[PDB]
Amino acid sequence: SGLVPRGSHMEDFVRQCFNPMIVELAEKAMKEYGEDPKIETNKFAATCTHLEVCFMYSDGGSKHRFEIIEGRDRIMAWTVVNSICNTTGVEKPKFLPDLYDYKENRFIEIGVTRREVHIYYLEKANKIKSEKTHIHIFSFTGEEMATKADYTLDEESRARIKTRLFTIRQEMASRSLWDSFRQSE
Ligand SMILES: COc1cc(CCNC(=O)c2nc(-c3ccccc3F)[nH]c(=O)c2O)ccn1
Ligand SMILES: [Mn+2]
Ligand SMILES: [Mn+2]
Repeated sequence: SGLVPRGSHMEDFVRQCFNPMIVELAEKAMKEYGEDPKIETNKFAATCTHLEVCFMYSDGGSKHRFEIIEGRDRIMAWTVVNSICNTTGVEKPKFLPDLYDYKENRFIEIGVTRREVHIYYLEKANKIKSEKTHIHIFSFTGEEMATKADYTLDEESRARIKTRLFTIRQEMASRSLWDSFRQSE
């Protein structure tokens, strides 16, 4: 119990802000990549936020529309990706995406930003390069930006995500945690 703390204000906020299972998946995703949520608390909240947005995103639309890639361990996620590619014929993406759209026949990369959605997508579009994987960026301010202006979901489903994102921002600010969270990206 030396360099590893017993608790943090951000960690306690993450646990009361997000559903317990979302917190567990974020802990597993971080520990799989050698990161401890008890110290890097800003990344802990961001992974939780990205997880919840991904699950809300898949909750929009029909029952069998989306195959959820995020939230699984790396090996299982790449296994499902291989099955989707070897079933639909879609090219294997270089980087692990977040979802697959059975309706649109494309993988989706979900992004949640604390800057303008313009820089983030411009980053993610240049990282994945492949103009076949769909990109959908959400901001804590309420904007969004998707590939070919195709926002996939209904307006109501996307507005729910933007509303939740702004609520997380307000809850952090009332705890004086937002500025360090914003400056961490
Ligand atoms: C540093 O890299 C990782 C990766 C993992 C597991 C897989 N995570 C992603 O693939 C994935 N990650 C992120 C994100 C990463 C760090 C901070 C805030 C984020 F929002 N955004 C995505 O959009 C996104 O898809 C856990 C911790 N750190
Ligand atoms: Mn991901
Ligand atoms: Mn993502």
